[PDB]
Amino acid sequence: MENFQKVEKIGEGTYGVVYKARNKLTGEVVALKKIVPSTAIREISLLKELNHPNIVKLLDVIHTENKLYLVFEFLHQDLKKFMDASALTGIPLPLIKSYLFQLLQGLAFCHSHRVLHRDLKPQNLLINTEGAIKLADFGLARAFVTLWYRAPEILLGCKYYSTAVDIWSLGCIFAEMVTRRALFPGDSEIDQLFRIFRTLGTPDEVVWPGVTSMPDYKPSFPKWARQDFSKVVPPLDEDGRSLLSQMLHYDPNKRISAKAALAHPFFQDVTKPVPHLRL
Ligand SMILES: CC(C)c1cc(-c2cc(N3C[C@H](O)[C@@H](O)C3)ccc2O)nc(N)n1
Repeated sequence: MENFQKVEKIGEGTYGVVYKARNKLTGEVVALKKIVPSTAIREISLLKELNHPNIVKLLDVIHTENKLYLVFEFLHQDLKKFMDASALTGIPLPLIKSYLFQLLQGLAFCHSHRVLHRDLKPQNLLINTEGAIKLADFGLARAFVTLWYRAPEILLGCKYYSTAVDIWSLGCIFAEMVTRRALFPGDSEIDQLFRIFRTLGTPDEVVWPGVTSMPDYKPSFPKWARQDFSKVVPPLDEDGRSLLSQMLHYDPNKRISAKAALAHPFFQDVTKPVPHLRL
């Protein structure tokens, strides 16, 4: 640890405080993460091999007296700040398409390695000036406040959810980049659920087999009618609405996978434009 010097507080975290720091020896700039069980130790220790260009690289792990530290590669900005910095004009679709494309590449990689992020949000999606976007905090959930990106199966008490939960979160985020407003802004677990129901229609056995046998499912749930999808993410084109719709399928097994998503017609004319940041 005494191989670092804190440049400045960058942001609080789910499990700890995050710091920008310079490796007193290599002078390199890194993102320090201050977080114990050996399982967690092994668990996060495995992540180090989980390398991909769209996954924020985990440089090292430093466990000292209960004090666990995670060294990560540093990027200058998250997607929440980027979205706010552009709220008035909104992100140019080409960039939205490229970002969603790269994120699907990163999810495809983790998922194949039987890994899930479990908690995707604008805050754990970092960007650089080059036009690339990466996934941060992958694998941390299994090792150990917003519900806006939480998949419905999770909210329904299912304790054995699949990689599909990440896809749902990404779909939610995709909608958010297009509308400049969060798709399902819940302020409680049930409120989160009712907002999903209000937009996608209260699920039943027809669109989601086994849905009613689920843990927190209640027959007393109000019955909201599904809303024509074109009122949800306008003016996203039909290819986009098509892809988004499959990412938001109720039935986790039906919900489109990252790999399949990477071949949707929506990405046919995808590119890699550079955004404009002000560091
Ligand atoms: C826009 C602002 C939020 C930000 C975040 C980061 C930044 C953020 C993270 N995090 C910490 C969380 O656990 C994970 O969800 C993302 C990691 C490295 C960073 O450089 N770097 C810069 N320059 N600016």
